[PDB]
Amino acid sequence: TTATRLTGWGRTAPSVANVLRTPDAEMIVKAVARVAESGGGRGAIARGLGRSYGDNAQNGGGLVIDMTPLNTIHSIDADTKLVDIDAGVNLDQLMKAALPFGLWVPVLPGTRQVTVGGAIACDIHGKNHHSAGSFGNHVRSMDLLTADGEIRHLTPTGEDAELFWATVGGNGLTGIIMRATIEMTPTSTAYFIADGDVTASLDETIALHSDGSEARYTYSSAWFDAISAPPKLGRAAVSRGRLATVEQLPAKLRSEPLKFDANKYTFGPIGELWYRKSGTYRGKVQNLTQFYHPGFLQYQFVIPTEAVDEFKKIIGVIQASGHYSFLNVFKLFGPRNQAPLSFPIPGWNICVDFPIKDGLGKFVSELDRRVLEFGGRLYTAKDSRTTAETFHAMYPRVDEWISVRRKVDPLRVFASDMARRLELL
Ligand SMILES: Cc1cc2nc3c(=O)[nH]c(=O)nc-3n(C[C@H](O)[C@H](O)[C@H](O)COP(=O)(O)OP(=O)(O)OC[C@H]3O[C@@H](n4cnc5c(N)ncnc54)[C@H](O)[C@@H]3O)c2cc1C
Ligand SMILES: O=[NH+]c1cc(C(F)(F)F)cc2c(=O)nc(N3CCN(S(=O)(=O)C4CCCCC4)CC3)sc12
Repeated sequence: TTATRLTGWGRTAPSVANVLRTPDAEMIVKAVARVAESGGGRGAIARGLGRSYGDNAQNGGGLVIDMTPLNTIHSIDADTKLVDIDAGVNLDQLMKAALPFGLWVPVLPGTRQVTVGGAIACDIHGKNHHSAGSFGNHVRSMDLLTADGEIRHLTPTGEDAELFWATVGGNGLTGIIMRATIEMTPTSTAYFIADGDVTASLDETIALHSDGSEARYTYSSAWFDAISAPPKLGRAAVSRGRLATVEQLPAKLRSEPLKFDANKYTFGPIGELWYRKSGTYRGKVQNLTQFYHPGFLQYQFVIPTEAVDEFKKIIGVIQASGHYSFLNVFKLFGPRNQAPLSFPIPGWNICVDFPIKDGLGKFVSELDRRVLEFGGRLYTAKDSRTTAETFHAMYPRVDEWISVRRKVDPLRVFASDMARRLELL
């Protein structure tokens, strides 16, 4: 145990906590039993690799259990497609161990430096959400250490389904996920076949994503112009694809198919042509880094699908705001799952990255308001400054969730800055 100052990736909202770090699960079981006996008393919260920007993995004046020591891969099985892994396993470790079995991590986020625990607790998503859903959809079982000190073996359709789906996306506030079983996606290669497309306006970007062409791709995302004024506003470089088969690989690659490996023109018409040519293509074979991985306030929201005029209004609001975001990711989500606090819903999702400067705070509070008004929501993994009232209206099943949480932790053994800020205890 060590008094430490914790922050999310965005290095904001620091608090000091007693960070327990042990590879012995039993010591984690005791640590919880010591907290549950001494009242709530600021409680405890699990931490993974600290990739949430927010305050969901910190607990000012309480216990923070570092789960990364507990990183044993117990088994992988290519016939069942199941991996059995401790919660502190990360998706890069997992991805590399699973490939020799013909198995693919079913949901990968923009970084592979996240733990399995954090992937479940934030119910993370990726470029294949419209074809695969989020991470919780592929969990077949997890062992949850609850406030009573018992370890419950939960399944998605068992008798404890309710607690299972409260843990999916429950930012650790139902207990510590010790271990889980995931169903992987079968693959014969570590490569993608990608199609690329460049649009010139927001209206075209929208139109490309509503042709029906998204149904031909399992992975899809886009880089998104949020600075340029209309008509350029919302032009995008779209990148869509599928996991390749061995047959579609070049000869050089079919022997190890599963192995993991002019500036004055830029803003002128010649730059426009180059960007469009380089960004337009078909059938390009790419490994994971090339396909998936090509001071600040990180902000992410989704607008339900039908509300397209509303989504266009929000992009216009951002462009006229005087806050310039260069690194913006756009994607059309597909169906949601049954976790009450799961962030993804079918509709228009986008991430923006704002330089911290005067007026930004108040401008993002207004963004919150328009996002809420238009039926959307923010992502806890990206947030540390929204209000409980805003969050509770964005998430109309919160009360349903809070009820489950109070049954399993009546003494508030599990707690985080986020839970206090967002009124989730
Ligand atoms: C560069 C970057 C790109 C990202 N891209 C994406 C993306 O494409 N899609 C997406 O959905 N997210 C994305 N994220 C967010 C990230 O995937 C999530 O925040 C994820 O939860 C981080 O995992 P972690 O192990 O770092 O968890 P932490 O940040 O350490 O913790 C996050 C939450 O998980 C809980 N938790 C962790 N381990 C356990 C456990 N064993 N038991 C119970 N609760 C636990 C914590 O209590 C906390 O509530 C990105 C983040 C960054 C920095
Ligand atoms: O956040 N919302 C997202 C939503 C999706 C979705 F919807 F498709 F699923 C996908 C992604 C993704 O795939 N990757 C992301 N990253 C964030 C930061 N960086 S960086 O910009 O590359 C780098 C920063 C510092 C130096 C300069 C460049 C690394 C990657 S975010 C993201």
